[PDB]
Amino acid sequence: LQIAEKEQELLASQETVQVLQMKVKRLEHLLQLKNVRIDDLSRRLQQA
Amino acid sequence: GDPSFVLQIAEKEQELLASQETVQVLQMKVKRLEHLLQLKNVRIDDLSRRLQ
Repeated sequence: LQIAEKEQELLASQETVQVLQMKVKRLEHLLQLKNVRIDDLSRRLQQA
Repeated sequence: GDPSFVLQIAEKEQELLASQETVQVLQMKVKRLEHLLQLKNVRIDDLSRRLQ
C-alpha cells in the first residue's frame, strides 16, 4: 500500500533520529570531559 | 469508506513530517554542541598558555 511506503519512510527517519540522539549524548560527554580539563588547567593556574 | 483512507494516509504523512523535523532539529543541536566544544577548546588553549 501507500501506507506500507509511508511507514517504511518513517522507520528509516526514526532510526536516523536514534543515531543523532546517540551523537548528541556523546557530544554532551565530551563537553563534561572538556569542563574537567578546564577545571584542572584553571586550578594549576591558581598555583601562580 | 474512502474518507477513512484519506484520514489514515493524512495521519501516516503527519507522523513522517514530525520525524523529518525531529531529524532537522537534532542536526541543529549537534551543530550547536560542536560550537560549544570549539569554545571549550579555545578556553583550554587560553588557560594552558597562561599556565606557561
